[PDB]
Amino acid sequence: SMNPPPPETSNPNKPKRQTNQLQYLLRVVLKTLWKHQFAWPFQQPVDAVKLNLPDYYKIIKTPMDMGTIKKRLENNYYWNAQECIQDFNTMFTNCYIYNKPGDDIVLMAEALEKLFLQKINELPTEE
Ligand SMILES: Oc1ccc(Cn2cnc(F)c2)c2cccnc12
Repeated sequence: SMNPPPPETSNPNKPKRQTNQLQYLLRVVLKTLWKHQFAWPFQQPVDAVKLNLPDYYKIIKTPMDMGTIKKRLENNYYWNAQECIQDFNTMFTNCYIYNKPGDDIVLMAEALEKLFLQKINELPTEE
């Protein structure tokens, strides 16, 4: 039930990078998803104390949220787009893992994933 430390958004011994794809992930992809009607559950780490999910972090061992992702992008925390895309997939996957099909929260994630996949279907080309 106690909340774990949120995932890092900076790390001095991790190399940082800025790429055109990563810029697009923040400017277009993340900030578009953010505004979706179903984004609000995924805009911050899950507060298992607030939401009364004392088993959340007993089940999910790689939490991830769009708020974390947003900070990581603004901080150049990622090396490449694929690293950032993998965080999105972790966030959707966590939601399917902790829940079951048909749940309102899963329908939310399912929709966001389709928009996400639509937006990353075509990324800009590297410079
Ligand atoms: O990422 C999440 C954020 C919030 C909640 C609580 N909650 C909010 N709205 C519904 F419908 C549920 C989650 C519940 C299960 C899995 N993930 C969750």
